Amino acid sequence: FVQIKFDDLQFFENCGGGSFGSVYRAKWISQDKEVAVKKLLKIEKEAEILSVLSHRNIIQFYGVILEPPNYGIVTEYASLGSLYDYINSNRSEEMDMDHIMTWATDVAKGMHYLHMEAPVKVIHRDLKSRNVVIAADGVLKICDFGASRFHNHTTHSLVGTFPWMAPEVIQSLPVSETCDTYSYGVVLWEMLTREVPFKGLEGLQVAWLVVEKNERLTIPSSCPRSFAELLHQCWEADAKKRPSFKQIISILESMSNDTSLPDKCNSFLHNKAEWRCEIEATLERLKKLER
Ligand SMILES: COc1n[nH]c2ncc(C#Cc3c(F)ccc(NS(=O)(=O)c4cccc(Br)c4)c3F)cc12
Repeated sequence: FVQIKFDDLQFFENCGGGSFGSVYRAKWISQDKEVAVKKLLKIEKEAEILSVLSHRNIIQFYGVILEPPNYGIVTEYASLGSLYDYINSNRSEEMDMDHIMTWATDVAKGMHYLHMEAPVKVIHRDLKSRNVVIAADGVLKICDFGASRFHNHTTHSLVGTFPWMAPEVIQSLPVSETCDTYSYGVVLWEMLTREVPFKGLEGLQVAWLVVEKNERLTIPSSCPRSFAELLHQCWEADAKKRPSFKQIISILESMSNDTSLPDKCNSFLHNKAEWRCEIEATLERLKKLER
């Protein structure tokens, strides 16, 4: 639990402009490192237990600021921004199957670490594309994995998050590690379609559809069966039927040995002008049904 002085940080944006949980890009002056700083109401000493987590696919802890009223957590800064912002930009047009496979494996490997390999078992509960960021060499890094335990006030809006939330999380039901499998499924769908899940729908409406109606995001008819089946396994209503992250990694490895899949997936990825209408038709249907 290395302490970093507030005076040892150069902030690049003003740090008084955000809600708790806001993250600011900063320079750690004494170490000449670019860092992220999350603003917190206060920091539990017990958060020490997460300070020892370390994996190439999770954001790296650096220290804590402990000078009331200024509290925060300092981590590495991933130079290329959030996965969400990348996906929903025109830059994601450069993604091919090898790109998606690498990034899907990155996130699955970080979550497997959190669930099974870390000194403390971590169930994220808030995994989403805005909580994954891209390092300078393209490695993805999961953020906010300690929020649900140690600074729940940062997480809650909640309406924004309902596309990524497992039904059992939405209902405050018994929750297992496979709530993160469901969320990961959504992140994979975002990478494949490069669309905002349930775009333009009210969050309460999403939660209702997902929980009571077993509604799930539209998988385009031309999506390769291997990806579609993986999405369906992640999205099972019964959380005990969802795959672990070890199983997901195994599936990804089997898909990477399928010599027919690069052509099928790249053709699907570059065919967005044709299948985008299948997603928009579902959204029109869902919006009209609410009316
Ligand atoms: C666009 O936003 C970003 N672009 N590039 C980025 N790189 C890093 C971040 C971040 C972060 C961050 C942070 F500054 C503090 C904490 C956390 N996550 S945490 O609260 O779950 C955490 C992580 C590790 C140890 C402990 Br203790 C707590 C974080 F994820 C955000 C970005």
